[PDB]
Amino acid sequence: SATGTGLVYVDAFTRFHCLWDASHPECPARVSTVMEMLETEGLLGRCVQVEARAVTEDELLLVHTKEYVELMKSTQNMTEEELKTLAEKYDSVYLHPGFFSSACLSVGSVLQLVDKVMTSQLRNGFSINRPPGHHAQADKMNGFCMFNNLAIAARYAQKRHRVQRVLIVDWDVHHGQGIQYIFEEDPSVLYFSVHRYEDGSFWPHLKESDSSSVGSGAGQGYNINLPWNKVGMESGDYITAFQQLLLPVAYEFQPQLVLVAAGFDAVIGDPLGGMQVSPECFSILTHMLKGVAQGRLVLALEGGYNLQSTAEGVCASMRSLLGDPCPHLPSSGAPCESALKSISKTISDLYPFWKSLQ
Ligand SMILES: CC(C)[C@H](C(=O)Nc1ccc(C(=O)NO)cc1)c1ccccc1
Ligand SMILES: [K+]
Ligand SMILES: [K+]
Ligand SMILES: [Zn+2]
Repeated sequence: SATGTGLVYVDAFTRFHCLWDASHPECPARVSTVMEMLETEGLLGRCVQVEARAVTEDELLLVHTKEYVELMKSTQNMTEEELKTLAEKYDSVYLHPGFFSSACLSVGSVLQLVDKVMTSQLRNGFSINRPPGHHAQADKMNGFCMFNNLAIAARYAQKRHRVQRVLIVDWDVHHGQGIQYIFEEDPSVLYFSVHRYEDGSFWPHLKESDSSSVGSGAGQGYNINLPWNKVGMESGDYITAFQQLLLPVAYEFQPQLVLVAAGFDAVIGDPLGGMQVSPECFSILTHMLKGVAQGRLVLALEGGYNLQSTAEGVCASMRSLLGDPCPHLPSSGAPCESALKSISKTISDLYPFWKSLQ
């Protein structure tokens, strides 16, 4: 219904895994545990089940090159040896005979929710999809990603639904450099990423993940990086960043759709992220994004590798999508010194482009 929260999940999302590393963190259990907890918590039944669809070539070509799409399509017929040889041409990816099919459904799941939200058939929605997308680039896989789910969804919203301005909020612990690159010169898609950085020590080790990368050309000012340079950030660090930096800019930008790269590798317990964000924080962060774009908010799963922590973070976000009052958080909400240093530096780099920051 018009006030409902959509949810997309298909079994195909479990039908690929790393053939040569049984301990690989990006695994089918990521999504099945999310679905099991959504059901256990009674949240799944409160959502509107939305069918997935496979992305089309023309939709992929909004972001990706024809040669790359064709190469990825050809992986469905490769032997394990051929898949490994190709995967090793990229940074931090594996391949599997079912990867391409699942990746196409992963993109399409987001597009389905964009359709329902933009036409007011639903208020908001969440795709419980893998593979993730935010590292994928125009002509290459990267960081467990084949196709850039949210970058495609943003250009799709603009082409099909005629949206003028899209905000992408990326709270995964990693920098979505793929999204940054795709929209580098584009003022119609504002990209905000908060991520572990540690002066480049943390993957993907890019100079352009620092706050000095503000976009270029017509896009100058429309790329905002908030790099953390110490581990152990908590809910108060994220909430403060949203209150001091993201919300003022978002209201000035006046987006017509908000897409969230909803990774949960910053949650306490993640084996890679190094952060200490409570899952309940994501109820608050989700709530803080519902006040722009008429609440037209679509979350899509990115990273998050502790099965329980990621499922808890998804559930906390879903409670806010469904309109349940936010929980009290035990901490005061005050940030640590390192977080404040990062927030202040990002504001210093972005102030020449946002009246709300001056
Ligand atoms: C070697 C290490 C640097 C690498 C790695 O951590 N990659 C990586 C990339 C993206 C995300 C993510 O969640 N992005 O949003 C998470 C992890 C890796 C590769 C294979 C098996 C384990 C670890
Ligand atoms: K991020
Ligand atoms: K941009
Ligand atoms: Zn991540």
